Amino acid sequence: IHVVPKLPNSKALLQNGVPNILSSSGFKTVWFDYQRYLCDKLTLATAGQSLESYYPFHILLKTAGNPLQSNIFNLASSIHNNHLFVENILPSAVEHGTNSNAVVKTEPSRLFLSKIKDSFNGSDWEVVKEEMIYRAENEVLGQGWLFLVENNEKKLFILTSNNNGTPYYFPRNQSFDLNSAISIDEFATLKQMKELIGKSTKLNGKVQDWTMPIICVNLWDHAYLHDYGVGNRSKYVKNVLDNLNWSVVNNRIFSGI
RNA sequence: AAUAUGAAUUAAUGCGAAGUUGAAAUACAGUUACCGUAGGGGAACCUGCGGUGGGCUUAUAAAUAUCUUAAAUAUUCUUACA
Ligand SMILES: [K+]
Ligand SMILES: [K+]
Ligand SMILES: [K+]
Ligand SMILES: [Mg+2]
Ligand SMILES: [Mg+2]
Ligand SMILES: [Mg+2]
Ligand SMILES: [Mg+2]
Ligand SMILES: [Mg+2]
Ligand SMILES: [Mg+2]
Ligand SMILES: [Mg+2]
Repeated sequence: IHVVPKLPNSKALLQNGVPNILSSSGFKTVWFDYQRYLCDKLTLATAGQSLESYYPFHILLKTAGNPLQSNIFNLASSIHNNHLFVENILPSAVEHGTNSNAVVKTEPSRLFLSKIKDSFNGSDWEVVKEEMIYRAENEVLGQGWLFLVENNEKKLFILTSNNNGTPYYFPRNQSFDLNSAISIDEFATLKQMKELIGKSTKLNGKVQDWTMPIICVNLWDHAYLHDYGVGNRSKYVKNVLDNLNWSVVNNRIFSGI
């Protein structure tokens, strides 16, 4: 059985929500309700099978290449992504419930701001945030996820997913919406991706992708509607990126010590 | 008539030494042995008929074998997680 993880300072979260982003009702929808909804569906889908003993991140990797397990993949991807989003927007990862700590001033580290300049042609963090808000509004028509990811070449770049798209495995990033029209450049990217997946010799037709997320923003209606409303998702993404917990985001960047 | 004794006369058998004529039995003993019975032969034995195993249970291949996430996941784990 997959159970909803306990969050630090949960009593505060159920009373005052997440300050500057979500209210108490908004956080109950995104985490206490939706995370319960996802975990229960995952348990029903995976109970009695070998996947029941694996964590959601491992389930999505195991099932990423199986077309008829997409339902399990979607549930595992959503569960992992939601706790990636709830973790970097959380007031404090440490449990100051008995310490009553009200001073958590987290700021981008030097390694993060050095990789931002290197990967974005000298752009500042503030400018990159504006590009992230723009990318979300023009690339994610409906539900999806906004990620700041790091690849095998030490370069930070921006990835957007439609519905439950994993950042780890490029064949399942779901960054192109094929319901609408696509340019020849987008079709080239899809055609090149298909060729890479066909070069793999494995009988499971799986490739190696070492991309890892650094920041996760939930773009689903379960996270913003109640507090911002239809059409105000760009005001929601702005608040999230301005109130990130950088103790978690800094720890996601590999240092090598 | 019985019992006992001796008895002309006559039958069976044991042991002892010790050669002779064969080689019947014990191994598939060189023809499986033996049981009952009959006939035959210097001698053991041979032959016929049925029976027995205390002789053959001593018994030992015409072969062909299959698909799900090989791993950022199993393989590690030291009373921890829950
Ligand atoms: K004889
Ligand atoms: K006889
Ligand atoms: K006879
Ligand atoms: Mg003779
Ligand atoms: Mg003889
Ligand atoms: Mg004989
Ligand atoms: Mg004769
Ligand atoms: Mg006979
Ligand atoms: Mg004999
Ligand atoms: Mg015998």
